[PDB]
Amino acid sequence: IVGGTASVRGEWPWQVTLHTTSPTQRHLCGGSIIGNQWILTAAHCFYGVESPKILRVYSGILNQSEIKEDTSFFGVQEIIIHDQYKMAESGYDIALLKLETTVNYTDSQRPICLPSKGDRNVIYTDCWVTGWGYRKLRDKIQNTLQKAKIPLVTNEECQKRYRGHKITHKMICAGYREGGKDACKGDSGGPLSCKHNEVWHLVGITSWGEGCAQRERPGVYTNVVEYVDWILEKTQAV
Ligand SMILES: C[C@]1(c2ccccc2)C[C@@H](c2cccc(-c3ccc(C(N)=O)cc3C(=O)O)c2)Nc2ccc(C(=N)N)cc21
Repeated sequence: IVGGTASVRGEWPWQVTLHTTSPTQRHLCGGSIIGNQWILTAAHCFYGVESPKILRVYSGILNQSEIKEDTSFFGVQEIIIHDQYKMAESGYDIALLKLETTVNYTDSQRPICLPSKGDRNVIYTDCWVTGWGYRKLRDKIQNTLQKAKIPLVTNEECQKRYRGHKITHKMICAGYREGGKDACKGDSGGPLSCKHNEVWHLVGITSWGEGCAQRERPGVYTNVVEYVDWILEKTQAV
């Protein structure tokens, strides 16, 4: 996250850090708790990941330094990638991780509400992007979870900023016309959370952009409302 600040412990209880074990243990991508055995993340985070066996999900983490070999985590039983996914820039940058065990909800770890089918009409004014990603271009994974308040922008306005690309309605953009605040490398899969009627909702999933936090280049997110049926299909399967 560029131009944001250190989070407070327990501020984003749905935020997870998705780690890989092979080659070495490290943070791979963000994610969100959406069910007691479900993580909503981005499909591009699995490029080259040949097995769910090398994955570890950590919830209730503020600092990456909290994670050692003795730290409790959730194993990944199944990686569910949208079957229309080709690449981040073309859309369908969404995936579901079925966890091996149940997440027991606490004040440190609980789920974020998915948007409503009637919430297509709503205008969100308080949207925040969070993650352990880069705060600058050539950087490293951050220790402390970072946060930034970013305004949502219309599809038409986002299309004007992305000549040569096709901003689909399954995409949602957020950014300041002068830049300065955005998600960056390492933040993918993580949430774009909007508070509406004192209720937080998972509006977006960090996906792509042109560099990070540049002027007239708002970050592109997976538009969660447009995937509620797909999510229910995968999670509520008989
Ligand atoms: C386009 C892109 C970008 C372009 C130019 C400069 C900086 C970033 C890169 C894209 C991407 C694609 C494939 C892999 C990675 C990746 C690699 C390593 C690790 C790791 N943990 O070591 C994590 C990740 C991860 O998936 O973040 C990232 N993700 C993204 C998301 C949001 C914004 C944005 N500005 N809103 C920009 C970007």
